Amino acid sequence: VTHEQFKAALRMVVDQGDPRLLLDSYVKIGEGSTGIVCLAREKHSGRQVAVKMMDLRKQQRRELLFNEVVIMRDYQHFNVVEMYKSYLVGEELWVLMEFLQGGALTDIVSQVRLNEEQIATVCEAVLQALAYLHAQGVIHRDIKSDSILLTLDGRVKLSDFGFCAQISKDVPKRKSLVGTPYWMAPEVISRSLYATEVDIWSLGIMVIEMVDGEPPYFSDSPVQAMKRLRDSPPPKLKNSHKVSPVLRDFLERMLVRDPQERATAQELLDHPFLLQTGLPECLVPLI
Ligand SMILES: CCN(CC)CCNC(=O)c1c(C)[nH]c(/C=C2\C(=O)Nc3ccc(F)cc32)c1C
Repeated sequence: VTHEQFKAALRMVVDQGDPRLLLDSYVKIGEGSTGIVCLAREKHSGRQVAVKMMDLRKQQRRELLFNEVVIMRDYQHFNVVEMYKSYLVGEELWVLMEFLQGGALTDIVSQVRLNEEQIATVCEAVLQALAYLHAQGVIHRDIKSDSILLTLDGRVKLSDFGFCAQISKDVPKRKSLVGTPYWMAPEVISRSLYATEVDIWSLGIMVIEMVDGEPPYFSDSPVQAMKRLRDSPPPKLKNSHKVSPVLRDFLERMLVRDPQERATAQELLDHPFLLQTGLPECLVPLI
């Protein structure tokens, strides 16, 4: 398929027109796997927006750009990023989304140590989003702290839908090597048939990010870390001695090699660890 044919197929999914003259105050706030994210402002309303800008020509797998629009188009939820509009702008896909002033969990975790109340609050929000998406047959495949954004008041929102898979009656499982190395489930790494369970493993690795500050094997190269995850018992918290038994139990139900024995999102929502959640306000001091 030529670039022009791909762009034409993608055009069927975006809103028509050129958005440029409707926006001002373009400021870059983040780089990404598929493109840049800029803060901007609408003229007619004055509303701040995040504008993700992605070049159709420079993608690992350009078909995944459809996911940058379709998932948020199809799926709305309290803990899922809201999309306003999308456009084709020259040779770029632009996706306009709610501005989340708290930024990404990654930049909190590298800077300040979350307590267990905060970890529980983050996990509960992410699990609500995942329980919902999983029930619609969406496998996120890129759960990690970078995918998690915070509102000003400490509301947690799932983002970064580019790697999503939408399963179906005819294709109920995927087999493709998709994810970010250190967070990928062993069954994805082994190119086994897999489904929504892979997100629960990745969430477990994110819990390790929140406790230790880094995923397991982070000092290894991505391929070496993947071989270790493929071949080893589940990875352990460096700071296992610092965490409550209940958090330990919660994590051990996520980092289970056997994908069928691994807890579902819905099951984790009923876990005693999440009785430790705080009000969204408990994350505001991180922002
Ligand atoms: C000193 C700078 N700080 C720590 C390094 C904060 C850096 N981070 C920031 O400013 C920041 C802010 C304020 N928002 C975002 C990202 C998004 C947003 O708002 N809506 C979205 C919708 C989708 C999406 F995929 C990303 C975003 C970042 C990276």
